[PDB]
Amino acid sequence: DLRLHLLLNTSVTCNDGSPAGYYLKESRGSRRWLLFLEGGWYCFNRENCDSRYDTMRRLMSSRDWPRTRTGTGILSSQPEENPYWWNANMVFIPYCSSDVWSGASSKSEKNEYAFMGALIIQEVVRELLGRGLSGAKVLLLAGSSAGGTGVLLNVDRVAEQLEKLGYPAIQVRGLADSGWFLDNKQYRHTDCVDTCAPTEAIRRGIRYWNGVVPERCRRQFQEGEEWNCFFGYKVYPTLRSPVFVVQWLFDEAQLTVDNVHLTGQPVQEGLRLYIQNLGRELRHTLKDVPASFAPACLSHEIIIRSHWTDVQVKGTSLPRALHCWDRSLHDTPLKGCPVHLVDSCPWPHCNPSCPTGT
Ligand SMILES: *[C@@H]1O[C@H](CO)[C@@H](O)[C@H](O)[C@H]1NC(C)=O
Ligand SMILES: O=C1CC[C@@H]2Cc3ccccc3N12
Repeated sequence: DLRLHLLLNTSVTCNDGSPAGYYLKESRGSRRWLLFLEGGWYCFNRENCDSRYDTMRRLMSSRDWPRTRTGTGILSSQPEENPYWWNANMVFIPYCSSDVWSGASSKSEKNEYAFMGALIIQEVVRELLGRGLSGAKVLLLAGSSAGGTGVLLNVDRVAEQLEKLGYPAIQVRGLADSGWFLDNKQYRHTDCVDTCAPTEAIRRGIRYWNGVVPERCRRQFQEGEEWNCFFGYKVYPTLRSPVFVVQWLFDEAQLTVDNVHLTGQPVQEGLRLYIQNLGRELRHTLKDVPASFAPACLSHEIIIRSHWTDVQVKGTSLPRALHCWDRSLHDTPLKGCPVHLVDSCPWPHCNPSCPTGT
């Protein structure tokens, strides 16, 4: 159980102006800190944000947040469920800014909603320093789905923040789960009334949120093209902090934005080739990502699932791969302790350890 703390700086808010916050479970005499970013899509204009406020309000507001949450998967404190970091200080940061953790805009006369995801992360880090983060040796910024993309957008800013605050000894690293998306062609193509492909949706989102992206990526793509930095394979090479990338080869959210709706009906040749080419393109974008875990499964998110230990690539689980990553970052590859684990087989569930969906 992680306990809720609403941000003392009440200028840093969820979409509706309620204070943002974080759930914390301390582990004294651990110098490891895990800050996890929740996911859950985004909204990018007044109408679809209003709709999200009606039926996904916990993703836009802290008014109804429970005072505790149970840590699961990598946020679990039992070794049985979390072989990797069970003894770490655990932080769960609710996603209530609907901006892929990129926003830096307050609710005001001109803005019905606040989009402060980038400032929320910075304020959580700042307020944690007085609760023991000042003594940290590693801060792993992790996240799933939109939170995984949020890791990529924010990990170097957390590193810069701690350096400017006087804590250059804290090693900041990133763990991006299910946030590595492709701006590929859709299987069936809509224009953009709502139908809005992620590239166009993000482009409008950045203007609506006052979204911010990592500085080196911003300098490459420049004014008007920042939406590019929301795509993992474009932003990752600009990053300096070590980042472990977890991505299903056949991610369900990727297939959704590709207008692929798998029906149980038989898969025709056109769709078969589309799905196989998606897996191949994902694999290709991970070729030069040394720390990665990419199983050939049709699924979405891994790291806060209670059975996240079950999936294996080439016989190595994700908790083991992350442990090997830890060893590789000690101050040359490790015998039998791999960190680059990308499936090569070409169809969902060709890996027998894939989640069953049960
Ligand atoms: C609260 O957060 C805002 C946004 O980051 C910042 O400008 C302001 O200085 C903060 N206030 C305090 C008292 O730290
Ligand atoms: O989070 C999510 C849900 C799936 C979409 C695709 C995408 C591209 C860039 C950033 C975020 C997201 N998506």
